[PDB]
Amino acid sequence: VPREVEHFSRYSPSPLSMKQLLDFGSCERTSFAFLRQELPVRLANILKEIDILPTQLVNTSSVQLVKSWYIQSLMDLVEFHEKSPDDQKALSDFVDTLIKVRNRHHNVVPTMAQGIIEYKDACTPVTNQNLQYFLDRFYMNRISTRMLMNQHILIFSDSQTGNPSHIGSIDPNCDVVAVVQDAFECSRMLCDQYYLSSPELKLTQVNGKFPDQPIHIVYVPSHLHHMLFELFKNAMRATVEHQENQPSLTPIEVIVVLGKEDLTIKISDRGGGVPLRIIDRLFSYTYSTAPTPVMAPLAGFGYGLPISRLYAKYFQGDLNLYSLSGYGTDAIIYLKALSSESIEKLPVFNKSAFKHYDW
Amino acid sequence: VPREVEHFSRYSPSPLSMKQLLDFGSCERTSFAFLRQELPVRLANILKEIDILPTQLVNTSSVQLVKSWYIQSLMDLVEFHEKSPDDQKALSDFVDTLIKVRNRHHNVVPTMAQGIIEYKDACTVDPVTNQNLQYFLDRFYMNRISTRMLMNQHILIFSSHIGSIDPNCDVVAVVQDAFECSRMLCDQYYLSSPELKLTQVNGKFPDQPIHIVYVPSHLHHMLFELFKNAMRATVEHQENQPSLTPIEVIVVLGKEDLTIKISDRGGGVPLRIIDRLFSYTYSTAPTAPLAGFGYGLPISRLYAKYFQGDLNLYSLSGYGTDAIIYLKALSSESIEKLPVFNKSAFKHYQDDWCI
Ligand SMILES: Nc1ncnc2c1ncn2[C@@H]1O[C@H](COP(=O)(O)OP(=O)(O)O)[C@@H](O)[C@H]1O
Ligand SMILES: Nc1ncnc2c1ncn2[C@@H]1O[C@H](COP(=O)(O)OP(=O)(O)O)[C@@H](O)[C@H]1O
Ligand SMILES: [Mg+2]
Ligand SMILES: [Mg+2]
Repeated sequence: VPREVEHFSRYSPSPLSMKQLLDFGSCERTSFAFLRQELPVRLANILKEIDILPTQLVNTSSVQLVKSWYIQSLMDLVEFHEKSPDDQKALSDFVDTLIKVRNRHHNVVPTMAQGIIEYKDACTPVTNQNLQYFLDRFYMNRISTRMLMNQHILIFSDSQTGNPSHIGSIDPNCDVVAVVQDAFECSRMLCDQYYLSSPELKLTQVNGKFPDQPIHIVYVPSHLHHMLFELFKNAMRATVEHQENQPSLTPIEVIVVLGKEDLTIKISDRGGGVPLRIIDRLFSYTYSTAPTPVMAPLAGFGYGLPISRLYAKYFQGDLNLYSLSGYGTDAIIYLKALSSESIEKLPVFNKSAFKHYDW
Repeated sequence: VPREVEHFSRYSPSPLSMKQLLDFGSCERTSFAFLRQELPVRLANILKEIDILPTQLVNTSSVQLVKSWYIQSLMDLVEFHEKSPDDQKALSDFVDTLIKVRNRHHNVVPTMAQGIIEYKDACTVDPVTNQNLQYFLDRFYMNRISTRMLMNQHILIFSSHIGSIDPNCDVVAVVQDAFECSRMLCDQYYLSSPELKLTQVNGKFPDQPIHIVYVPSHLHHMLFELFKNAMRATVEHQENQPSLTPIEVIVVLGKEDLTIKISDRGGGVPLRIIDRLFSYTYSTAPTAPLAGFGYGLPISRLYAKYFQGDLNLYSLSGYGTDAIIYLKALSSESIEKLPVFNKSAFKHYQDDWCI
């Protein structure tokens, strides 16, 4: 294990709020001084956990690649530790470095998943509670490093400027309903290619906080779109498959509610539901009632739920599923409505994480 | 720490399924032999647990009462260990003893709740002690639910339904009844109440009435409490309105589960606060009103969990709330969920993500 990994893994990650991230964008030098230290810390924390995995998983070519990428990215970043933030060439080189790290890490999620599959096909995955624990942490860690680097790149690079209306990747006036409708349409296009029919959307909105106004919050619309798209793929598959005997499809019903503290989105289907017994299983990485695909897939890799939940929890939200077996399912996303309360939820490698590994 | 309590606490509770209770309910000697052993075991297990509680709690006159009642009952029941199952008189006497016990235990829940209120009002309670008090009270009340269930069944059978078990519990009729009980209370107190909009779906046997094996009084309790809650939230959030949004309920029978969802538009609850709702004591009402005691949610969820179902609440803050009960549909899977005083419970009485 390189000395740099051992060192930087001694620190805890420092979580930021969305409010603070929205302020990257209101000093380059301060964001450089922070990130040059924080990205190594977060890479080093997760690399210590990678080292603890089962030998037969850690030795897959896929995990060895992710480890080699993470270690290179840490080194790339530690090379900036001697530079002055007043050094304008250093700042420029730093943006180019984050662009290289971002491009290098582009296929981390699939690569890790692939390794997880080889392991499964050769040894164990859904009944291994340490692997479930690891993957929530690893993938949350990836969400958080990609969020921080992208914020710096999209505000400070010459060439990658993101949506002119966003601050980095954050929309300070995120049109929640419009994101719902867009993710619904994305899901619908895929569902049509699998079934030649898809349910319609019936949507209702309640602005409890500012009555009769458009619902907006400060949010990262790519993360919100991901959660909704995944829950809609699941609702559409459930609905079509359960109603294949019927002349028409029940709509998917969505309600979006803005209250004082929370933004809540409930997605209700008449897709026949799930036994309460298996609800927890559903949020297990790789768990799916569909065959694992080889390769435009609607279902079967078993990532939609646990990953969508990570996105909701990342800024102190949550995602829950309540089902009525024999009828249908309610999926519910909760997001904090205040940017000052939307604080990164980060894994830390410490005694208590290590130990993790009457009625 | 009497001897008999230490002795019987060494056994672990023997959980029964609802099917067992039907099958042994449709031989009095067998029930007698079973219960004169099993009741002392359950009483001794919870007694040993009472002893682990904080001193200022255990020494309230309330907890001292409960402890003397439970000890006295264990002793009354241990006295039948010297009698014969084939003995018709001992059989009669045992039923009478179970009636005494039931009478003696009649005020256990308010006496325990009184003990807790006193302690929390009087004493500083650190986070960990509070957590332990929740864990203890869930276990203590579950243990009472279970002993009352066993003793009632022997009393009703030996002194259509099999004791307190209905083998064709008309789920919807219990819903309607629990709704009307709540409604009467609501009308009397707020002068108005929401209507019920009820839907049912038999996924297991389409278009047939929904019946499972259940204990209707337990189902009634859970529904009555959840409806009180939904009615108060509706009326209070809609206090400036010409009329009230109904409370909508759907009853669904699937293969493994019976599910009942109760939906209100009484304004919801922030996610922050949802877990706190289930704390014994916790109420947004001041100290007849529908609310105040802060027992509806935790106690309903014990009834639900007792035979391996569950009770969950999810809310859209600013809009309204859904409460959901899940019951097992198969009587063989409806098995008592019982606390046991073992080294793992003991450890439970005794950070990897950043804050
Ligand atoms: N709305 C729903 N209705 C019924 N079953 C669902 C629903 N959402 C998810 N599921 C079940 O949970 C499983 C896992 O979902 P997910 O993690 O999205 O993986 P995948 O879609 O690849 O199966 C699904 O395969 C399905 O069995
Ligand atoms: N349907 C609901 N809508 C809004 N708040 C609710 C609802 N159900 C319960 N609550 C909150 O949970 C609290 C506790 O409920 P409970 O444990 O039933 O005690 P109590 O009814 O005596 O307050 C209530 O005081 C209320 O604040
Ligand atoms: Mg999916
Ligand atoms: Mg109540």
